[PDB]
Amino acid sequence: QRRLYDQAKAALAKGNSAPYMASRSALRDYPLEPYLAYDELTHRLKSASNEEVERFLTEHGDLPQIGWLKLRWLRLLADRGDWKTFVNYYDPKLNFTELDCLYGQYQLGHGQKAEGYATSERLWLVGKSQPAACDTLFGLWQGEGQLTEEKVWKRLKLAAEARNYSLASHLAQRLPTLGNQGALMVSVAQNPAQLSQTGRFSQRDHATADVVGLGLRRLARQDPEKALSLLDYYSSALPFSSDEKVAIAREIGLSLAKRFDPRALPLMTQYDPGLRDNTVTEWRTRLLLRLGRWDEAYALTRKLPQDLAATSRWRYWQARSLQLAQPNSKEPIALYQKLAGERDFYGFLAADRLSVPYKLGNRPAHIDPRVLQRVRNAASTRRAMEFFNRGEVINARREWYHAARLFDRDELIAQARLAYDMQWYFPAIRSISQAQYWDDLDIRFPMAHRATLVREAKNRGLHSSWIFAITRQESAFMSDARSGVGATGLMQLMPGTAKETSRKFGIPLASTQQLIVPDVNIRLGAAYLSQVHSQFNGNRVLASAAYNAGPGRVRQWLKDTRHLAFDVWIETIPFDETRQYVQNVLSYAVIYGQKLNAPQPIVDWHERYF
Ligand SMILES: *C(=O)[C@@H](C)O[C@@H]1[C@@H](NC(C)=O)[C@@H]2OC[C@@H](O2)[C@H]1O[C@@H]1O[C@H](CO)[C@@H](O)[C@H](O)[C@H]1NC(C)=O
Repeated sequence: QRRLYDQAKAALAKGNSAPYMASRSALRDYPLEPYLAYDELTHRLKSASNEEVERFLTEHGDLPQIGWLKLRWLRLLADRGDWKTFVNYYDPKLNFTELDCLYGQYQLGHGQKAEGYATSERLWLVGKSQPAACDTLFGLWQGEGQLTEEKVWKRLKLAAEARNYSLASHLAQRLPTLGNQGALMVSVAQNPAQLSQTGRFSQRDHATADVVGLGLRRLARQDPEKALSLLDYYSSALPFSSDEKVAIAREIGLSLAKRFDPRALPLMTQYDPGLRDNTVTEWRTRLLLRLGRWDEAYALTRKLPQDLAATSRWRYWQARSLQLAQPNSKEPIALYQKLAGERDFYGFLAADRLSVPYKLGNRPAHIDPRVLQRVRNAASTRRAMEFFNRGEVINARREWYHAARLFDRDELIAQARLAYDMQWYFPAIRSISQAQYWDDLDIRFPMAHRATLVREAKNRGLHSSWIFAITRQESAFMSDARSGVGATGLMQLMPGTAKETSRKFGIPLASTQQLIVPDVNIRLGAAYLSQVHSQFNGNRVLASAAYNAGPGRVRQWLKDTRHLAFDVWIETIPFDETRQYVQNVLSYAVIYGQKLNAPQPIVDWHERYF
């Protein structure tokens, strides 16, 4: 019928369970009933019998919030001494470090000393403060002779690496012999530039060596040139392990290569000649590309490990560095041909270099109504559906995403399809991407808000495919989206950005989250996108980067370029986050170009050189 399950929820949270227990034998086949049962038990969890709690975990263990129940209950079991029941339910894959520490205490008092020592050390060697449960465990562990000075040192190092200096200080204060070097590590980690005083860091011991290494690795981010000099001084003076040298050379090398300093190359080739560190390898090739050394880059692309050599990235650059190295050769044509015909950034680049059409290849998946039944029938789906029908979208979403953690490949797809058909564009993308079914472009590149995005595109003189693409990358059409920093809406405008474009364009001010309304957000984001578009001479490559990383950062990455090819520039963007953002947005815009019947090449003629 029309179940007023809200009475029970209104009574229970917060108050009493009288209407719930009246109704419990009425809402048998209501999908949300177990949320009521969950709260009724949770309010009285501290007096509930093991049996009743175990029964609830057996029969409703698929609920999203079951993890919070298991944590609250396992904590009580341990705090009462009921270790046999604790151990029967302790799951390490809940990733509650509080529980992991209790399990360690279990192990040390039930004859698993080797295992409890291993558990203890695993939780010791982190650079952050652990829960109170772990104090007890570190107590026992220390108590049994295990917390040696090396292990205190190793944790000091992690804590200082993590910038937890209060913890680092307390750990230096617990070193029987190395408290001098320990305070130095905290000092140097706070201000690694003191390493320039080479006479204060002269003592030939592992400890001082380790202090110096941490400092150089830190210094590398801010001032790699300075780090390199001091490395040049200290490498003949202190007894660095070869592991420590390699970790120092890595941070200095990468930080030098990110600012296009060819001093990186020799350093990178000595300390990782086998190409074992993928991040070093990619950045050596990147640097050779930025410096115009095509021969060396081609050579390098031929040695890549099989995981990098197989990416569309290094297949493209092998072909391109070759074509740039030997412009009269016919071998890049056949490498490009293998690669055009894929639907990704580098596939399109390859297509572009052969000047053949991009291959989209839209094929909706092939799911039998058999597999579709399982997922529409699933209790988790039924709950999500009933949650969605009432406005409870956070709950619906929480259901949908928790279901997917166990779903196989075929179901995930069926899941995706179901979400699509409800205008639940973001969940459908999440589902299908998790299935790794990339060829369903109907689902992965939806056309929400089509009339508004195209109107606002044409008023600002922007290609509409570009405004879809920015949108798609920014929020995947989750229209009420809010980021880890406060950017709101479809185009993820910050609140200062929105009021500053409103002013500039005489568009009406938005209440700082009236940005949630599509038609208001798209109007401001389009205007603002046109502002960065015109600020970089209509270049979408540069403007896309600006939108993600700010105009100042992009202007640093453009000096001193002269006649720098767009693909090299994209590839040598220092930040992984924005390299990918740019490649995505460009790629998406191509795809939206075909769906809007407004064809859009991966880059325009005027974008190919800056
Ligand atoms: C999924 O593939 C990831 C990498 O993409 C994110 C994702 N949200 C989170 C929290 O991971 C979701 O998919 C569409 C976007 O929402 C995407 O987030 C956006 O990431 C860019 C940087 O690449 C930020 O400028 C956006 O603010 C961020 N948006 C949100 C709502 O988190």
